[PDB]
Amino acid sequence: TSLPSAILNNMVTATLILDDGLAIRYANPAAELLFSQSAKRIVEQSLSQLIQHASLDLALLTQPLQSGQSITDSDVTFVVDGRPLMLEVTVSPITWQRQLMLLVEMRKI
Amino acid sequence: TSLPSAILNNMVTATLILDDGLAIRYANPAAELLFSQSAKRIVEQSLSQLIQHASLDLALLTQPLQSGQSITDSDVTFVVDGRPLMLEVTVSPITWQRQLMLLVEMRKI
Repeated sequence: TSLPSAILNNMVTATLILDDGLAIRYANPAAELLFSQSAKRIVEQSLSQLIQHASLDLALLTQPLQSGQSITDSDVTFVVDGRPLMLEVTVSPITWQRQLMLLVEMRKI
Repeated sequence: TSLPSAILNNMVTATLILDDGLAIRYANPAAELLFSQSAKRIVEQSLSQLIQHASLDLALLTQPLQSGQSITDSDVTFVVDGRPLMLEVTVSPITWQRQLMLLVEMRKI
């Protein structure tokens, strides 16, 4: 009903919120589509349950929580249920309900 | 206060909502930063007040409202207050309060 929800629900950019144990706490429709799995299904999965192999800059997982900095990797491969998804990924810190989490934005490249 | 607002406010992706006359009706902090102008300042401007010259696929402006399709152009130049910003841009339809508008997502390339 809100405009921010409407934006999240219609944007092309895939968005996930991960907690610092890498559990998925939020996904938008673009993320559902990207991972070919319902939101009911992807939420509360560990990221490693969703992605079986990753080629990435490890700083994406660490630096946002520590430096406060967004980190972008323009050459990520996530292997998902058999197939490589080639992605640009940005990870940013997001404090949600006084808890520091990771905001993950992804686009196919 | 809401999680969707928090996501919009912390994401790296610049987001604008334009009405079908190309007036800016919403911008997130990433968009404010990209255009080097406050939200109080960019909202209700015409897009052509913000950008003085554009190199783009015109379909970005038309097809979302007509076909319902998202359109992506990976080689956009927007000339803003003198300097070219080189961007990948996606435009998608978004029905807000029964009104069809354009959701514009942008990232520096």
